[PDB]
Amino acid sequence: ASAPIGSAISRNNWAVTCDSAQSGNECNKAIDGNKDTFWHTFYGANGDPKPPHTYTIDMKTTQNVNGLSMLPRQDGNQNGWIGRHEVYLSSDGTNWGSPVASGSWFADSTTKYSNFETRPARYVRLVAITEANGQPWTSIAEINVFQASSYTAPQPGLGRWGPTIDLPIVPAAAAIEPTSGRVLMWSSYRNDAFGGSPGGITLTSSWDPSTGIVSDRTVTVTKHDMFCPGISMDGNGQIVVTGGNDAKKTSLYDSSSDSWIPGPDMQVARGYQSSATMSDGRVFTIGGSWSGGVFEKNGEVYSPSSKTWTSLPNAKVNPMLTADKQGLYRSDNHAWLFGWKKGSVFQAGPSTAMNWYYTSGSGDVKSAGKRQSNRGVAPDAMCGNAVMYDAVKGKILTFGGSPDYQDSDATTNAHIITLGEPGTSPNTVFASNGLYFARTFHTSVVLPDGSTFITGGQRRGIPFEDSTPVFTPEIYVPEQDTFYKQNPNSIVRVYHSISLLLPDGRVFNGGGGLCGDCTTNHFDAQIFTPNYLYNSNGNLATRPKITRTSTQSVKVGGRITISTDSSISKASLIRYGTATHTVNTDQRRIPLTLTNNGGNSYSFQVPSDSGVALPGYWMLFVMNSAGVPSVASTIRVTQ
Ligand SMILES: [Ca+2]
Repeated sequence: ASAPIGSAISRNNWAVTCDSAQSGNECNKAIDGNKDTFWHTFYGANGDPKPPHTYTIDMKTTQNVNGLSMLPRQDGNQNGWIGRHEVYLSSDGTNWGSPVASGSWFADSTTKYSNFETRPARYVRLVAITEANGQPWTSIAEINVFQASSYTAPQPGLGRWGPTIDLPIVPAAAAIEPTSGRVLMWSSYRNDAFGGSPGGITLTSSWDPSTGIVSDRTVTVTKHDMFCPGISMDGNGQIVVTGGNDAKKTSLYDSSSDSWIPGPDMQVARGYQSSATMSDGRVFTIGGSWSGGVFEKNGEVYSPSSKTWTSLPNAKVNPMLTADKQGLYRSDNHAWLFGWKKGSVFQAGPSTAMNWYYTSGSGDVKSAGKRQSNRGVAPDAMCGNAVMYDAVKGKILTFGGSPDYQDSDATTNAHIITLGEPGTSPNTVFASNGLYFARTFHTSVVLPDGSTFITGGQRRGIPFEDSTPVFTPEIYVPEQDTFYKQNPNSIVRVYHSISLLLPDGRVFNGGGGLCGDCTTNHFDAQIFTPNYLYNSNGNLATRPKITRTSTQSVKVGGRITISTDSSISKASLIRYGTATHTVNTDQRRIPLTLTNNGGNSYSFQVPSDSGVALPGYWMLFVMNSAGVPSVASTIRVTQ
């Protein structure tokens, strides 16, 4: 199931209008409180006018609206289930603006929701763009509109949440498809559940930022239910998805062909492992006792060139195990892995002990000391996040999490780890005064300006429960060693939530739940627009444009020349992200050293070390003197 975030508005004095309504299925049948009566558009005698079909509500007075629900006809007939849709709000009934929510609802008879940030409105409109099975009709048994108990205007300077993207699945895993710019998402064998899976199938969904279209695809070719997996983008531009509900399987997602390709089985069955792309484009993984068995699962390595997984049994998992009360089932999960110099992989946590992993021969592991500071030794931080915001300087920001996977209080702990050469123990210090809000199951992304956006989570880890939620995101600004609260959202994002950086410099945050008949499934995402995209006006800022790039593909150590429509102060490369269960081993940022050629022509060299400039797809962002970033130019980095 799911739930509204607000309280149902009394509909006593509502006036409603529909684009058309069959006699006996009048527009007002969707507001009579009777689940056995429904509105239905013209059919048979009246013709079958195709969608879009429209439901418009006049609530007579201004309400602090934060959602709607739509109950499909309950008579066992599928005709008129709403697929693609948009929700609009208005204070006048003529000027509707842009949708507050849009997307696609799953094809079934369950209550559907649009949950979105509070906005005072008197009128509400639901546009049914398509029928879920491609038929001409729209039907609705009951429509409700929900209110918050109050409204406060967002604070100037602190970003903005919205719109909502409605989805047919809970996006418990996600990736940017870098060649298309779309957001790829998946759940499990069902849109809302993983329990009871027979394996072999994954429901996926994509959202296209350019069109706003949400589509879906069932993936069976790879014989893989990809819930609870490792995820890495390899050097050959393929998303490598490992294990989970089918513990030994590898699925490959190829962005260029928009297709899934079977990969080699892993040597060890794994679930909840982290995998990390390496300096040579291969993918390393270790741990993962959620599935495939509970035992010591040492490293192994995937080669995109030979299409093999090779065991690295001497890359020992033991030194990175947390002291989780549930034991090995949890203690080898979600390692904070980062590909680094010369085929090495740094493991920054969640265990107190940090480690260097080595991929030559049959593998190795070397202690890198304890994550700590003058505040003391950092405790185990399961589902804490780790973000490499300056790969050139080896800088990793770590934060949050709890000593045990669940039933454990999260902390505000945050550290800066500074990587040097593999085999050396990195310096670690505390980050500012730590997080504003203790959280676990939170998610995070590095932004073009090197700040880290941190969102959602809860104070006490209770998977599938939306309790002790944190609604206020934070941004860490490294130059200031300071965290800043941002404007809060209204949708709980805890266990099974994701965040990814979008090519437009905004953040896509969604998911949470995946517990079947629970009411805590969130079939949606929201956009966060950082303050750097706004003028002091409160209007969206004018963005610099990248008018030319010398190339779209570059070797590490190589140069790129660009032209812009205005003078550029700073530039960065951000590697495209993948996300599930708090883990994102693909994102990282390289600040670029610009040569000014004059006439708004600029050059830069990609770092020569592929342990820094990890091969794969990257976003190029340029920022004007006002600190406003361009939209991303896509750059493939090769060896
Ligand atoms: Ca009804």
